[PDB]
Amino acid sequence: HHWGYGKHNGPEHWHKDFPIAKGERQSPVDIDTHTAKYDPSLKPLSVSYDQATSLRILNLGHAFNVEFDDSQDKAVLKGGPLDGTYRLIQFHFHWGSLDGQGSEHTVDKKKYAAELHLVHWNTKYGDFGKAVQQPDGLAVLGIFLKVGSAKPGLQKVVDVLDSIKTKGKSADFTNFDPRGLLPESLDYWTYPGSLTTPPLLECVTWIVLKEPISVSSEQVLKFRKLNFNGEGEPEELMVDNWRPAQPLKNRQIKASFK
Ligand SMILES: [Zn+2]
Repeated sequence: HHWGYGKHNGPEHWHKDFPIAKGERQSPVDIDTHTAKYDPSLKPLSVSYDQATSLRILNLGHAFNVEFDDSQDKAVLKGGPLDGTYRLIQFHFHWGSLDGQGSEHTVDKKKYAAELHLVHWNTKYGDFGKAVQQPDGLAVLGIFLKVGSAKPGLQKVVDVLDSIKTKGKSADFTNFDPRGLLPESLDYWTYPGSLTTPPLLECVTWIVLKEPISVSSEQVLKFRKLNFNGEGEPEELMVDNWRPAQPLKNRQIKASFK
């Protein structure tokens, strides 16, 4: 018995086991485009994924993760509001049961069908485990997905989902290029936040891209065929694995554009 997205263990219940859920810098948040402040000090994002090495895709019960080799600076994120080098460790998605919901962050209260999270950790802290204990330990790149035309670079992920339908299943997933998931523009908003799943640590510097990337209804449909449960257990479709927007409180959202 643990946390999930059901009516008995959903986000509204998380605070009982993880008190930080009611913290001062929780994520996600609603991005108000008119209150967001343009900051000329912000440098362009530097995404170096040319040497990225994917290893495995895994169903972790609350979503599926596509893991990368982070033993060296193969795939890194620099620039933007960041100071230092952050290594890509995984990426995953959150999606809904309907096309009108699924994203965690919202833009002027607008919800997207899904949201992609590329997680990177600050190399100065050695390893992911130590990084999550620091205020500038992680740097998550968030990308919105809207339903429209299909995304060629996502199909490879879509095709292997059948092999990791239930919790605990994993499959080799090599030579996947994450560059195929990026929109044309790298304009972004940024704010200090947390991990949107337990244990909800406030160690994150969020970089949410303004431009969404389109996926077809067929591609999103296959996401909805995954199961929260493990094999041999009652089937529960993996849908609506998103946390609602949290209070912004004493925080300012900055934009790299105007
Ligand atoms: Zn996420």
